[PDB]
Amino acid sequence: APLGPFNATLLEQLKNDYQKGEKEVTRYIELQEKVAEKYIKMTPLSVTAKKKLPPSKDPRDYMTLSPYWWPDSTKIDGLPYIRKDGERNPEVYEYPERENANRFGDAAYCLGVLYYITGKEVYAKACANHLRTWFTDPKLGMNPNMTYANAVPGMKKMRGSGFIDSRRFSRALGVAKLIEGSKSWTPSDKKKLDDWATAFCYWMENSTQGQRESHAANNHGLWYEAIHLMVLAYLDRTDRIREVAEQSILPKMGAQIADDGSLPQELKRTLSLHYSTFALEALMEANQITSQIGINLWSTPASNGKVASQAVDYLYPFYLNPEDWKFKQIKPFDQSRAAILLYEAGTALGNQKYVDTAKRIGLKYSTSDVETIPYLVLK
Amino acid sequence: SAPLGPFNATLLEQLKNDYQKGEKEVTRYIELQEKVAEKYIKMTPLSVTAKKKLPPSKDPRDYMTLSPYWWPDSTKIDGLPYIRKDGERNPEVYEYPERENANRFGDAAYCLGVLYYITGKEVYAKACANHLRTWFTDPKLGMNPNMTYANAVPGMKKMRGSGFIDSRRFSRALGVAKLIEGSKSWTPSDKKKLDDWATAFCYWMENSTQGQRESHAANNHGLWYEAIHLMVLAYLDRTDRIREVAEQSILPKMGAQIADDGSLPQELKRTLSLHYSTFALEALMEANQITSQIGINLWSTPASNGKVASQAVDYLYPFYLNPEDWKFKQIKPFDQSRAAILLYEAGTALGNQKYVDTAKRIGLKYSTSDVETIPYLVLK
Repeated sequence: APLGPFNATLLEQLKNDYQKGEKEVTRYIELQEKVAEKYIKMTPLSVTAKKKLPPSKDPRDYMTLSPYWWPDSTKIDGLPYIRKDGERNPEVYEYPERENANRFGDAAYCLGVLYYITGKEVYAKACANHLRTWFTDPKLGMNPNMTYANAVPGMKKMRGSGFIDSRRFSRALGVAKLIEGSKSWTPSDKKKLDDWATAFCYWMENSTQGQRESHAANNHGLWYEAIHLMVLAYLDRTDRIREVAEQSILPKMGAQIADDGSLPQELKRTLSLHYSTFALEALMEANQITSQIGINLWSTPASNGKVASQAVDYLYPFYLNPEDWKFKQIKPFDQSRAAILLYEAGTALGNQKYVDTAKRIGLKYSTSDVETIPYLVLK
Repeated sequence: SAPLGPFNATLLEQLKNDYQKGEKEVTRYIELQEKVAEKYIKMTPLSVTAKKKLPPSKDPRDYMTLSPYWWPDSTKIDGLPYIRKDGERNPEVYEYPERENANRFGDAAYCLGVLYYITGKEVYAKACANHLRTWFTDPKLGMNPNMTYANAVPGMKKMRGSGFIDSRRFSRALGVAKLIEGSKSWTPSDKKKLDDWATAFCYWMENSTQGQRESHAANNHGLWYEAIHLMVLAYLDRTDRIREVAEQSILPKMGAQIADDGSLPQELKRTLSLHYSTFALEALMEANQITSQIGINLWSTPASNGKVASQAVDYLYPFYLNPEDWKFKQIKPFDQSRAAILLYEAGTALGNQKYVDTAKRIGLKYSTSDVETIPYLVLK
C-alpha cells in the first residue's frame, strides 16, 4: 500500500483477499460498500459554510471554540471565558467546521479506502469531490492554517488550546494518496493538494502556534506529531518521518511516561482514563505511519530507555475493568476504544494477551464507524 | 400583591417594595440586574420558525426537537431506529434551533417581565412584549400551541417522545406576561391573542393523546407535566383548576413516587440518579410557587397514602451537603448550586431553619446573570 494513515498490513490483506475472491472478505467489503453509498451522494462540505466570521473576516479560515471554555456568569458580557476541565461547552456546536471536519474526514477516508480495496472508480470520483472542495478549491477550500482553532473568548494571547482538531482532515489528506492513479484524480488535482499540504506543513512547523504545539508537554505534543506525520507521509518525506520520530516523538514518550508506566500529565485531568488513552491513540496513529518505514514506536526506547509499551502495560487492567480506575474520570470511559488500541499495540509487541483481549472486546461486524473499516480481524 | 405567576411571589413583592422605598442594598442589586437585562432589550426576538429541517407536518411553526438520549445505531445502514443511551446527550439535539432558542426566549422574557414588575419602567415591558408577540402570537413567527413534535425519536413508528418537558422554558415566559399587563406596550389586543394561545395550548395539553399520556407519567415527567400545567392555568387565572390539579394530580403523583425511606425509586434507576431525583423536586418546587399563592403548600401537605414531599428533601439533604456520598449512578457531575434555591424554597415552606441556613451557605453568586436567580437576593 502507498504510505498513509492506516494499518497498511490490514489494508493489504483486505485487498489481497478481496481480489482473490475470498468469501469472508468479499462479504465484509460488500457490507462496507453499502455503508459507503451515503458518501457518494453526500454534498461536499466546506469550512466557508459559516455566518460568524473569525477575526480575519475570512470564511476560509477554520475556527472553533476551545471545548472546555464557558461564559462566566459573573461578568456582564461573560468575558473572559473560564475553563471547566472535561465539561464540553455546547457552544462548540455553533462553529460548523467542528462537526463538518469530522463528516468530511469520515467520507473521504471511507471512500479512499474502498477505492484502494476494490479498484472501483466510483469511490475515487466521490473521494476526489470531497478533497477538492475541502482543501484546494479557490473559494471553498480552507486556508492551510489553524490560526483560529480552539479560540478562547476574552483571551489576551495567541492560539487558545491547540489545533489537535486537525487530525480529522489530515487523515483525509493522507488517504488522497490512495486515489492517485485513478482517472478522477488528475495530475493538476494532485499538484494543488501537494501545494496545500506543503503550505500547511510550513505553517505547522514555523508559525508561533505550530512551534508551541510541537513542544506541548502532554497528549497535544504527541497528536501534533501524529498530524505532522500524516502531512509528511502525504508529501513522501520519509526522512523527515524518521527525524520527527527520533527527535520529537521518542523524547516526548520518554518525558511523558513515568517510571511506573503512568502518564502523569493525563492523570491530572478530570477525564484521566480518557486522556491516558488519547495519548496512546496519538502514538498508535503515529506508529501506523512509522512502522511502514521500519520504526516501531511501541517498542523503540527513548534515550532514557522508556518504551510506549510500558504505558499500555499500566492501563491494560483498567481496559479489562474500568471501574478499578482510581483517578478522576467525571464521564464514562468507552471500553470499545481499547479494541483497536490493544490490537495495534499487541501486534506491534507480540503480546498475544493484548490481541486476545482486543478481540474479546471486539467491534460490531456491521458498524458504520469508518475508523474500524480495516479491522475485520476484530469483527 | 404580586399577580399570580411562576415565581416566588413573596421574594418578588419584597424586592419591589424595598426598591420603591429606595433601600440601598436592593436598589444596587436591581441596578446590577438592569445592567444584565440590557442584552435582552437589544436582543432580536426569536421564533420557532428559524429552522431548515421541517417536522412531518412541514410547518415551521411546529416546535420540534430530538429526544436528548436517542442516538443513531451505527450497526444499521441508515442508523435507524435510534437507540437509547440514558444520560448521554446526543449533540444532534443542537441541530434543532428551538431547543436552545426556547431557552434564550424564556430567559429574556422572564428577566424583562420581572424587571418591569420591580421597577415600573416601560422599557422593560416594551421589550418583554416584543419577545412575547414574536414567540407566541405572531401569525407568521409564533409557535403553534402544541408540542406534537417535541422530543421525536427517529425511527420510532409509535406516537411518543415525552416532548412536553421542554415546555417549561416558554411556559414560564407565558406566565410572566401577566406582570406586564397594565403597561402601555401590552395592549388589550396583545393580551387577548395570548389568552387565546394559552387556552389552545391548555386544550392540547389536556386532551391530546400525547398530553393525556404525559399527564399520567409516574416519574419526574408527570410532575413537570403538572408544573407546566399550573403555569398555563395561572396565566389564565383559573385558580379553581389549580386547586384541583394540586389536590387530585400533583399530590397523588408525589405520594406514589416517594418510598418509605424518602427516596424516589423512579429516579434512582437512572444513570443520572441524583440529577433526576433533584429534577423531580424542582418540578414540585416550581408548582408550589404557584399553589402556595392560593394557599396550598405542596412541601408540607401529605398525600392520600401519607407520603409528604418533605420526606424526599430529607432523604436528599445529606447528599446536597456532600454529593460525593451519593451511592447511586451519576455518570456526570452534579451541580450543588441547584440545592441553594431548592433548600430555600423547601426550607421556608416547611419552617426548617437547617435547610434555609444550608441554602445560604451554598449560596448564589451576587453578580450571576442567571435569570432564574433574580428573585433570590436572600441567597446572594
